[PDB]
Amino acid sequence: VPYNLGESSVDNFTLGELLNLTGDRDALDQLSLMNNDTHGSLRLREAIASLDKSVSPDDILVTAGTTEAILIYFKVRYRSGANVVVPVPTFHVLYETPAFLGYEVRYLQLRAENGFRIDPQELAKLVDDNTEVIVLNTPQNPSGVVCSETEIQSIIEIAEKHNAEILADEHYRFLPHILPSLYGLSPKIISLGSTGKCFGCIGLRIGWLIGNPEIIKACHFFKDYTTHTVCVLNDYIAAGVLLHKGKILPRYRQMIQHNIQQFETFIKQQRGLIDWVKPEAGTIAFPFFTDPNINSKIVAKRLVEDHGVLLLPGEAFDRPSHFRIALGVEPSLFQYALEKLAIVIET
Amino acid sequence: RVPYNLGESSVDNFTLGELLNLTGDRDALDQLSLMNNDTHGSLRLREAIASLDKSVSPDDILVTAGTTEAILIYFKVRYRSGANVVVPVPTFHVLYETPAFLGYEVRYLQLRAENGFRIDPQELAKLVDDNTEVIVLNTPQNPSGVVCSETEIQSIIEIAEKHNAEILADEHYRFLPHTEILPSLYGLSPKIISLGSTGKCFGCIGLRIGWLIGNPEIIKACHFFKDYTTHTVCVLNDYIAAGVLLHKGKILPRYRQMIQHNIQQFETFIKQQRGLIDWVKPEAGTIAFPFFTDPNINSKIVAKRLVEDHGVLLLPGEAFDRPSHFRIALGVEPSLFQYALEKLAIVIET
Ligand SMILES: [Mg+2]
Ligand SMILES: [Mg+2]
Ligand SMILES: [Mg+2]
Repeated sequence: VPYNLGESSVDNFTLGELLNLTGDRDALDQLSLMNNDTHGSLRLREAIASLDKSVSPDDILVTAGTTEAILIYFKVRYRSGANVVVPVPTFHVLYETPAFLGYEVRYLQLRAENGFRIDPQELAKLVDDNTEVIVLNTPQNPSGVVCSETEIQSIIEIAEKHNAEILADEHYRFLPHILPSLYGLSPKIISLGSTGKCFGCIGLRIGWLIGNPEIIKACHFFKDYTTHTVCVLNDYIAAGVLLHKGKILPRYRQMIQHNIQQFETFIKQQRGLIDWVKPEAGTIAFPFFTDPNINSKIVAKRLVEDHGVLLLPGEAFDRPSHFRIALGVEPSLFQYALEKLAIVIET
Repeated sequence: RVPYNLGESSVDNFTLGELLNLTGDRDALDQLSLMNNDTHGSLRLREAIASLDKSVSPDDILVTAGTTEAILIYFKVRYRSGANVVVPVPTFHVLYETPAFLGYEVRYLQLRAENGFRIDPQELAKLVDDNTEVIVLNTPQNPSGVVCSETEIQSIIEIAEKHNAEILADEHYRFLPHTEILPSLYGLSPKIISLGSTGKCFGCIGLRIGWLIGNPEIIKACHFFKDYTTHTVCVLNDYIAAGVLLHKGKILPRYRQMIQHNIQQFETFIKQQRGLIDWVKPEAGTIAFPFFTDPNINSKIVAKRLVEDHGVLLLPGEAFDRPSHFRIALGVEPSLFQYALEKLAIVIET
């Protein structure tokens, strides 16, 4: 569809556009197509580590996207009778991969009436001594909510009291409306990051895991049975992306804030029919119809067939009144999408 | 990290620039969008893969990040409680260790140098029962280089079709026969799932491009579960691997030439060793699995002393539970191969 607002990545570069910003074009031809460093290249791991003082280049395992990292981590920490706590709505892999691996998945239902925020007392009611992982996706996909320092501190306290690790999916830390990594805040925190969603190069398939030496050694071992290594080419391009983030992220931040303002104007024009928890960071928002009778699936279907505008209906997150909309698109397409959405609402 | 590594199963790898000079794909890379690739792999790559055999259509192919991912996805989708897999060993460790991780009962079919590392049909039927879901068929074999004959293939198909077990045909090394490439086994029976890759044969193992070839239902099931391993492969690797296949005639003859020169060099080396060294002569692929005919020397300590004193790495046969054997790469420069043989003779003498 020409007006696709249903993705969680920003508008992607071409390879040539990206290399004109990173300067990495001439170095690519000398790269060897032998197997990459199995932890990821030092250049990429040092570029990742430079984002946070708490992170050293040896704490990092580069994976083929965070999807692979999620799989390897949950496999390593699996044991019979273990459970994972997943706040939902979130990226589906974060609860489906543990389920595939045999985990008992305990869902923490986040809701727009509570600002999609984690209540520590409701999380402590889900964590026991068999809880091995608490998933913490911040900034959140689809809400865009950033966990406050006190919510994090309460989660750290629940996790350290039950010896549960915290899987902090920090995919969207690069686009505040960068956010510091949670990796240093507690020994139980394992951090996930990626260039994909924030830098206009989701197709590079570069993610990383940050953890203590034993979880890194265990994840590195099992990666031999998923993809072995990531390509030196994607590795090298992703590293230059991070080292030149100042040529990429501010432009996307500017696009997102224009689209946030455009959606707030759209909220005023809809006069209470549309609301949202205003996002704090990332590439997406999760607005909702304030009418419990309208189903976003039927609005979205008419919008994509009659106008070619794609919004992700909230049923994909079991929130039928909501829909996710991409903020990292050109503001003209964003505004065009809202104007067609207003037409579907009016009729 | 040792400069004279003969312990790998890939051929000498290109730099990206060396490969692009052969495929002509350099100028096209800049226009590629970094959005998500086609989740089956690009049509350009799947058409290039499919063009290798009449039995293969572009819709039968799922591109993965190496065959390691395809192996994980395939065994996951086909797993059920109480299922077993039959794996001829020695073979690539992932082919039996990944099923073990997924809960399969792994039944090993010991391949043997006294039998030419060939599959015995009567010994395979004694391992396949009604609970066998997969029979692994690595041809050409890693580490032996043995190609399964036409009669061995039909006998395996008959054991598989009588117990309704699938055949996972790892055809990684079909591009380097010692015909231009070996024919795919995919069309030979509806139970055969084919795995292929450009990595080991084309000098670009680092691209991480593999593929699975199967019926529409296994493709759909594998495509679904790929969303939980890597989602998609990069459009850049996809594009380069397609050009590798479309220009295989500009790439493979050099490696075939290197391998046959090294096969001749090792045959001269066997004669110089006067019965101390033997092998099942490889028929295809990038590797050989020679052995010492002396039951007293341990190949692991020979390899240990060879790398420390000469910087030459051979893979000791203990890695395949064949202590008298060692694996040696044939897809290296013949000058480096000869250097390795001349230093291996020095370690042997003392
Ligand atoms: Mg640092
Ligand atoms: Mg516990
Ligand atoms: Mg064909």
